[PDB]
Amino acid sequence: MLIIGERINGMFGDIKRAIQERDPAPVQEWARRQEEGGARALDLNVGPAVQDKVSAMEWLVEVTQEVSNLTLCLDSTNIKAIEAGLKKCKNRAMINSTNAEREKVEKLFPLAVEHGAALIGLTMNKTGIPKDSDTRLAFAMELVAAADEFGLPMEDLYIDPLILPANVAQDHAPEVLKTLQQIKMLADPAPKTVLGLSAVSQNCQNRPLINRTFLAMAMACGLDAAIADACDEALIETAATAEILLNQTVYCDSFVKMFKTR
Amino acid sequence: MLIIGERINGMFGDIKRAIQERDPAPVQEWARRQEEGGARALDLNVGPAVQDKVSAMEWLVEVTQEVSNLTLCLDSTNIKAIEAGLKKCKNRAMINSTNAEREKVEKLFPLAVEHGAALIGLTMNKTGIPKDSDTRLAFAMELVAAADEFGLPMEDLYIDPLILPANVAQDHAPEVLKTLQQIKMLADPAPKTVLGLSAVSQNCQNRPLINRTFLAMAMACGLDAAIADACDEALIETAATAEILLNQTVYCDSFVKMFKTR
Ligand SMILES: CN1c2c(nc(N)[nH]c2=O)NC[C@@H]1CNc1ccc(C(=O)N[C@@H](CCC(=O)O)C(=O)O)cc1
Ligand SMILES: CN1c2c(nc(N)[nH]c2=O)NC[C@@H]1CNc1ccc(C(=O)N[C@@H](CCC(=O)O)C(=O)O)cc1
Ligand SMILES: [Ca+2]
Ligand SMILES: [Ca+2]
Repeated sequence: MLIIGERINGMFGDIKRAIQERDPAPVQEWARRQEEGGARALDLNVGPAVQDKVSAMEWLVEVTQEVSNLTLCLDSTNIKAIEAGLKKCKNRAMINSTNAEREKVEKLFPLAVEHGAALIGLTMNKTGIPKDSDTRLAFAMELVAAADEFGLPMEDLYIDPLILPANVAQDHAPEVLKTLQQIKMLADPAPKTVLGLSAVSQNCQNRPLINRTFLAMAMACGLDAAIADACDEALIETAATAEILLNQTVYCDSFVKMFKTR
Repeated sequence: MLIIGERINGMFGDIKRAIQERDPAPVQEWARRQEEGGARALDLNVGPAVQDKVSAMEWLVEVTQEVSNLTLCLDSTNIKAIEAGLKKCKNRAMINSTNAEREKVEKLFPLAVEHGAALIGLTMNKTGIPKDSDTRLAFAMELVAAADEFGLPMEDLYIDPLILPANVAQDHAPEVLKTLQQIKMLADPAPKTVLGLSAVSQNCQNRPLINRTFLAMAMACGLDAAIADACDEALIETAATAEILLNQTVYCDSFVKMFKTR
């Protein structure tokens, strides 16, 4: 399980201000803390508030790699900002993301290959986020074929079925688990899977509990990565424990510690 | 998710003495505590220490139903003990258990049917516990066929893949999840599944964490019931959260309390 730190996101007040005032301190501190928690990748989202998003992404990249060697997950719907971020990246990167829309596929897949970066693909297109697992799977397969079409190693493709809040979109959770399981059954080399975990508990009571529980469930269905709260110790425990229960990581009494220091 | 209180088991020192001394207090207290925790079924195991296991099982049934209306899960390898127990039960019972051995099947399935009781079936026989999910599933299918043969409603059949410690039999864990998953399919009306959860963390560190992490993972694979620590609040939280994430129970802010007071 690859935990992709979610905190460096412009939606958060302290990050929005840091980006605006170009104050590296807050961002660099969240990079450190998240890595200390066990994250091995860092999601970098400038947010919708900042004016120049291209320049902002570049900045987030430069200030972050100054204090971290972790993989940078460039999170933005602005492809120009993504490209700009990649050109500044000193370490392996992740593109977050592309969807099944053909127009975006032919821009992001080649872009991912050009930079040897990982690519996150959402199971959806202009038509919207499908509920039924069969439809989500269909989009996933289109992404799979795309990885082969453009020469992207299947292992660098992370398919995201898009989890939603369990209190107002509850019927989506099981459809997500089913999609992940179907994707897990694909032949070698099979693609990977990811999820913006925290969305499952939006507006719910005891979000950490919901987050933990779903992470464990998702991992049982093949989940390989999760953009989530790397500073949530209980969550990190689950990640570590889940790997053990899937026999992905050999057991030892300090399995939690080993996960955070590997 | 049906939590079957595991605590009234002769292997525990206090229960062993209570049975040997015929002191109802310890047993009745544990019965009430487990129900309050959220259990809706109580496992009753006289343990190996007591000499007369048939009258010990009758006693457990007597002192327990005296204070509890909960379904009683008669846990014994001695069929005479199970029979004597069933005859003492005033409420519907559960039989734990029968394995896939034909000789055992033709005695227990008819016994469960006669008493209108639930029956637990272990995916194993005289050759032992199969590690590979293929063989676990093979025995699971025999049990399903036997239920049809003897007239046991498929919903009263709980198949147990038999989980083992994650520190010495770690490769069994993923096989158990796969088996549960394949069982979840088969054909409607599909049978139910159960597990002696606590075995997964035996002799491990951070046992509660390992238990609840696996419970969640198991539930995503269709687990229906679990013999476990109904007095472990964190375990109960996981069960309640898992039902929500599978859309088996409608979300509401106090879903945990609702699960417990259900
Ligand atoms: C849509 N999510 C997502 C993605 N990328 C992919 N590939 N998939 C996804 O599902 N990128 C962004 C987001 C994941 N990150 C996050 C980050 C924070 C919160 C969150 O819980 N935010 C708080 C904000 C609190 C504040 O404003 O101070 C919230 O309550 O909404 C959720 C998901
Ligand atoms: C084999 N388990 C089991 C079953 N029935 C079915 N169908 N399936 C199962 O896996 N019945 C009994 C047991 C379930 N109950 C339990 C009860 C206690 C512990 C446990 O953790 N015991 C302690 C011993 C504590 C003491 O002796 O004081 C241990 O660490 O071993 C595990 C499972
Ligand atoms: Ca996987
Ligand atoms: Ca089931």
